[PDB]
Amino acid sequence: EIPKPVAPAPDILRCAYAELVVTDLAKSRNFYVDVLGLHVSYEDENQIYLRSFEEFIHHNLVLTKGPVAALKAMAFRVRTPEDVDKAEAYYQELGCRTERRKDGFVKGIGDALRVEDPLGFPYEFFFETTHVERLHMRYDLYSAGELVRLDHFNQVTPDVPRGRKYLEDLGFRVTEDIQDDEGTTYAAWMHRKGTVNDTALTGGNGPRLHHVAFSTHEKHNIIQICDKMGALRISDRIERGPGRHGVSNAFYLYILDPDNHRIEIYTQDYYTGDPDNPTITWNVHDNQRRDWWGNPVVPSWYTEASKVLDLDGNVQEIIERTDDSELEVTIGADGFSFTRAGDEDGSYHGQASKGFKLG
Amino acid sequence: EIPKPVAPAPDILRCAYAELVVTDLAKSRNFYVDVLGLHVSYEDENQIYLRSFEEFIHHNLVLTKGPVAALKAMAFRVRTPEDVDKAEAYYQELGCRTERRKDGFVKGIGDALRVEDPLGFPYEFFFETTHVERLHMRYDLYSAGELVRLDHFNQVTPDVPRGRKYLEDLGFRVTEDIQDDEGTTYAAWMHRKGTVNDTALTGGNGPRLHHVAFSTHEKHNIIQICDKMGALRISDRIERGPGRHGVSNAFYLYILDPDNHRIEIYTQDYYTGDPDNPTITWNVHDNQRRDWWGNPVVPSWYTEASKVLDLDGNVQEIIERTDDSELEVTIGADGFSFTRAGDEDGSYHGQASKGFKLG
Amino acid sequence: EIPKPVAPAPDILRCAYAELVVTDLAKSRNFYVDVLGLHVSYEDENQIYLRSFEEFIHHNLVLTKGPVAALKAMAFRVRTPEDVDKAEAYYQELGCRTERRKDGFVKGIGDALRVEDPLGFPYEFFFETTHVERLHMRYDLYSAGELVRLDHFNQVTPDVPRGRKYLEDLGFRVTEDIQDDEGTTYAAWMHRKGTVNDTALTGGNGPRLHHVAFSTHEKHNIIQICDKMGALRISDRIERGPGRHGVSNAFYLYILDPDNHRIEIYTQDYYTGDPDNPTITWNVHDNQRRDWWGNPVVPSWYTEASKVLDLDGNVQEIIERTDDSELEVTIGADGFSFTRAGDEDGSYHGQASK
Amino acid sequence: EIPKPVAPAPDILRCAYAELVVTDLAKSRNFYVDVLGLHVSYEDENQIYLRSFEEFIHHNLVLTKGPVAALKAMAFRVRTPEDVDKAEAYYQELGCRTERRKDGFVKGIGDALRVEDPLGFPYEFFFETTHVERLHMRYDLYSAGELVRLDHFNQVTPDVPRGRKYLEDLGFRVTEDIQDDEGTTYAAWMHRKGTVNDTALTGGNGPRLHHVAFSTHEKHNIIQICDKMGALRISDRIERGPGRHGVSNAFYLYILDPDNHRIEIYTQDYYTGDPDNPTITWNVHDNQRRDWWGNPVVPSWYTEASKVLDLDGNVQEIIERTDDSELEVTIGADGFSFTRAGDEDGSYHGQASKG
Ligand SMILES: O=S(=O)(O)c1ccc(O)c(O)c1
Ligand SMILES: [Ca+2]
Ligand SMILES: [Cl-]
Ligand SMILES: [Cl-]
Ligand SMILES: [Cl-]
Ligand SMILES: [Fe+2]
Ligand SMILES: [Fe+2]
Ligand SMILES: [Fe+2]
Ligand SMILES: [Fe+2]
Repeated sequence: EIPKPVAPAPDILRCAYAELVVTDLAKSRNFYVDVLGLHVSYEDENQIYLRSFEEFIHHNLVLTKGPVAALKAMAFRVRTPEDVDKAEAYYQELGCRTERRKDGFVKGIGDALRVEDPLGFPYEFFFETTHVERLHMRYDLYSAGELVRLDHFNQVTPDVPRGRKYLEDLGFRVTEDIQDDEGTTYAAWMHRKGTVNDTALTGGNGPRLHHVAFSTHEKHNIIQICDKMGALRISDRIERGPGRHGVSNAFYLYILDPDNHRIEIYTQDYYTGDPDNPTITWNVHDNQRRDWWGNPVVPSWYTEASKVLDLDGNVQEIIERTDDSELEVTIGADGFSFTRAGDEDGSYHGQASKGFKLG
Repeated sequence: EIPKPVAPAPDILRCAYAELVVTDLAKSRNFYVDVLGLHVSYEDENQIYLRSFEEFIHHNLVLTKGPVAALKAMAFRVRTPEDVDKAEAYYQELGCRTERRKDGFVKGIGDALRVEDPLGFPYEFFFETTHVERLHMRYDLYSAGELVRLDHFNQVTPDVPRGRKYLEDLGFRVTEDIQDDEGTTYAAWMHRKGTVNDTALTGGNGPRLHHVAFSTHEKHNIIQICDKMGALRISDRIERGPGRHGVSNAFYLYILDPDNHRIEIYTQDYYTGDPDNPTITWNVHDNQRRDWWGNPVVPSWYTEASKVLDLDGNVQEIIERTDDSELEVTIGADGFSFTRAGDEDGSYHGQASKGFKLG
Repeated sequence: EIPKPVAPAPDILRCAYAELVVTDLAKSRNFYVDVLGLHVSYEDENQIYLRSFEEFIHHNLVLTKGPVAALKAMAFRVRTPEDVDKAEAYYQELGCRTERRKDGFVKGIGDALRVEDPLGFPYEFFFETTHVERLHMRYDLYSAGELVRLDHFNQVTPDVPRGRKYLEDLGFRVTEDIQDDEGTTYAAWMHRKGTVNDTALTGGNGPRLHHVAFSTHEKHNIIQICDKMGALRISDRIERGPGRHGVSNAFYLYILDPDNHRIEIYTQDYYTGDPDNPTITWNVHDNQRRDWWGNPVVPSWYTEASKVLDLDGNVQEIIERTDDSELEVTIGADGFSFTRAGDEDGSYHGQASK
Repeated sequence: EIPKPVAPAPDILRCAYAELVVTDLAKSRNFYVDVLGLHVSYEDENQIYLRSFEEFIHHNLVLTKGPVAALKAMAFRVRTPEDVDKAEAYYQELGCRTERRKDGFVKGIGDALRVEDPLGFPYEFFFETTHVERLHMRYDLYSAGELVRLDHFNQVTPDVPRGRKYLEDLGFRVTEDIQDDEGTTYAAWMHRKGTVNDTALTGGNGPRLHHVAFSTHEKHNIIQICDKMGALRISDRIERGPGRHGVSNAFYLYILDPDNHRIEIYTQDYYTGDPDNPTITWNVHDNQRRDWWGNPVVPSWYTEASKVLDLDGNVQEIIERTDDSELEVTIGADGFSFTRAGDEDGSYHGQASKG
């Protein structure tokens, strides 16, 4: 159990950026800039700094060339410079390794703290960042698939309640989760900025990074990304979707970058900023919980995720989940799901929905 | 081979309506009216007559109570009253059974000819029909999922080239097809009204009716149908999609009515009215041909289809396809598909795309 | 200037609901329910309580039958029950008239404070509210024009800087404003919940309520409201739009209810939650500031607005703006606007655009 | 009245392309290619050949550098090569001037007939055309404002009934029109391809070209064109809209190219292909007939339109309309319009709607 510090939690505003290590900078650039249309704030032979259409901070995504593709940092912006000091004291009380750089780890960020958190994830906290031209009315640049914001991260961790408790102490509030009747938790979503999530926990072997999510304005923008990937003959990099989520109610798509980092495209979740925002718990066997239309969840969604680094740049050792597997209990040979609770019509046993089993 | 008659073909305008036999009229009404929003032109204890938002003829769909669910007629409107006489002479020359009713088979249709066509399908040709209020600007009635037109039919038949030649002689032009490199045709689409299709042939045991298709204005309307089916907890009646087609380039969805009659919702195909419109042939192993995003085609899409009736109302006997099966050659045991021609990366051997196999 | 209380400001979450007095309850019901598709949370012969598709608090709009159409209260939800006590102490220190009802003024709200604020507006602060079924996935009920959230209020007041400073003291942060080179402020927008606004000030004679805004998911939903109004042959109740705003970047529409209360439909403004969110100032003569496409702003949009009531239910007296008029300086006889600053081509003099 | 030929009318498929004379080819290129995103089929120092996203024929728009901006030809494609013969005989019987070129007037068109028609318009009829890559699934190229098809032309002509009869004999069917209670016709729309129009007649001084219209897939595509024009700070080239039409029920926008040639962007009209398609007639004083939302029609929309050329490349003389003016009777000093027929409330006297 991760203790609650006496030291006050930093006031976290929102997810702000991720630094992903990539193996081939030019191929990664082709994906994030030419395919997805993100906007370059800075680049050189070592790194590409990218932002979304409506962002004013320096970036939402740093692509860093390195030997092993991995998450290097998931960064949250805090409310004041003083909250970076609060972050440092807080994680020091937790007994985590921390590293503080007054002039930042990446360009366009100032005073920053990186930590190996209690779940093995490299978190960054910062306030100071270089402002850039906010492109929100640059309709001369707007693409048919425009990514307009960074919305959230999603983390794979073996023990969801243990991680949830720690994130609650840090000020994140649970919006939705997935459980079964025998009391196992499979996933939880939690926020600071008044949307369904800023980070989320997916049960699985970890620490691994499940995905980073960007939003679009409208559903047709997500459709266009799919259409464009078809035209580029890279439909094999469309992992899952598009669909409507149960959890979050957002329209969604999952795609894979050249190093298999998973990117979610997302729109039209709901407001969660009231403190008594009603929590929603889904049964793991409800076949509308992940895709509201009942479409099957592709097995790689449950099995594959990115390595994460420690503060030395080495890959974090993975710890196996011992709680039940969502894949197994829903779409594996022993699994089951339902459309209507208690109704055998529209229920699936030992296979996925829509007539498929696991390949 | 079906000979070309000496008698002139009737001048066919478009697909106009289908008559489906249903087993429980109230259950079927709930699907087509309460779920899908079609507009009631007339109903009684035996039939429901339904039209789309932009239609001015009496109906696009007749639901007729009967003991065995089946297609009873697919009806095409012809250009003049005299074209019904032409139809009669044409099909008589083909040696087909025909039935002529000066005052119609169904309400709101006048002088009509029904025929057991050379592929065993019940076709109707008519000109005369009762005009009704055209609801195309009745935005006070417009549904978030509104079906705006009848678009096409799709027929399952064992020998696609045989049927294709007959429909070409009747004046339908093939817009797209699916073939392999060994002389097999798996499917063809053909039109009169200047869209991708008015009827289509899908290879398989037949005669059976694969689907009837209605159009929407925009892609979000199709999304809404899915969303509504989730809210009604009938997502199990979403068979396949939503997607982007390769063939037709339309955005699409397939759903199943209470008797398992398949309905396609469709939007934003392209203009085909020029007489040298380029015919697009897809290779059967191209994994973007049916779903442009490479999502797998659900096996029921290839195996399941509705019975069709003869003019006496008895079910037509099924003739087995002996040509190769699209299912088997793409997703079955010895199947193959590709993302990029000649690339092993993104190819699938003996399974479907996206991590699935046949149940 | 309105002094800052020593008493701590209540922690305001967001705009939550408006109580509008209407003269014919059935006619108003037809507009808000049958035309606009809002969801009934309670109704009787005197009041209709309505909410948007994604709401979980009891209501976003209360229609109350009364003799004179007016705004009766514009209500903000606060973070905790103790914030209602804070609001009471705060407005008492401002010297404002206050009324506290521990069981609420309207159904589905608990302990609530109403105040005649320093600008003459009836504000309510509350925490307690009856939760209802959140309809956000009830796509069986979803309209082609569905209104999904309450987004903001917009207030007409004569001195925008005076009101702005007062709202900033209450914790609202300015996101955008309209000024000229002479130093006049014509309008400001300000927020708590991390969108472009929860309330906004339009320079003019006040206190009057300019509009209440609801959001949709997508731009086609706004189109559909216009299309429906054409089908119902009430297109004369479309006042302005649909358009793209300059300020806020939102897609918008303004329509008029049966008592001439103005309702905005709005979608797709941007995130403002960071405390150093860059503030945008437009020049009043920029013809893309209000409608990005340069469509003219109809004079009624500048001149017409709803009465507001005091705590006794009487109409608040109005104070005339003495600062320059946006209408006069842009589309009046001596006004002007530009498409490109410094270019006579695409400029309009003594005249609106187009 | 224009007589009906004994000679059979050509089978016309659809509107196919327009040739527009422009004064500065580079400025026009910037508008049609960089702003609007049309696809270049061919270009040189004198001409740009452009097509829409879903087209397979060579082009939908030819921009031809010349000294006077004008319509040079509005072209319709016919069903067979023999229909170009039929067209030639038909217009010859009408007593119209004709010119036929076996190798075309512009690149990518083969055997083609141009005529000075009975209303003074330069029509082309052709079958043969060079097929190009259909870009309908090139979503790697797709713009947020993508123009997907050529939809129609709209012609300004002084006597609408006279022109209507002639187009009906030529095989166009009237889908919608605007009349009043005193026997005046102000406008008519007419088709071959099964949409609301392929060409249309707008009452006014003519011959002039009112506009050329291109389709989008969705309404948001039209909104994006407006948004982009705002970002480019050329919102003054937005003339009217966006809106919903009464006539046609399409979502629409009107913009102005660098020589003031008017382009409509259009989507989601309805199917008209049945021969008994119900004709819809609006009253000229109905304020929802042109913009369904009641937004006012700016006077320039009524007064301004492009010159057209004869077969020698000279500007056609303009004949004045003597029938009542739609502008005057609706928004002029003595004009009138209504929201609800018979209701004084929401009516407008001697001014336009919405203030
Ligand atoms: O017309 S404005 O662009 O000034 C504008 C922007 C945001 C609003 O909410 C508003 O009502 C007005
Ligand atoms: Ca082969
Ligand atoms: Cl999910
Ligand atoms: Cl398909
Ligand atoms: Cl119009
Ligand atoms: Fe996610
Ligand atoms: Fe189909
Ligand atoms: Fe507003
Ligand atoms: Fe037009």
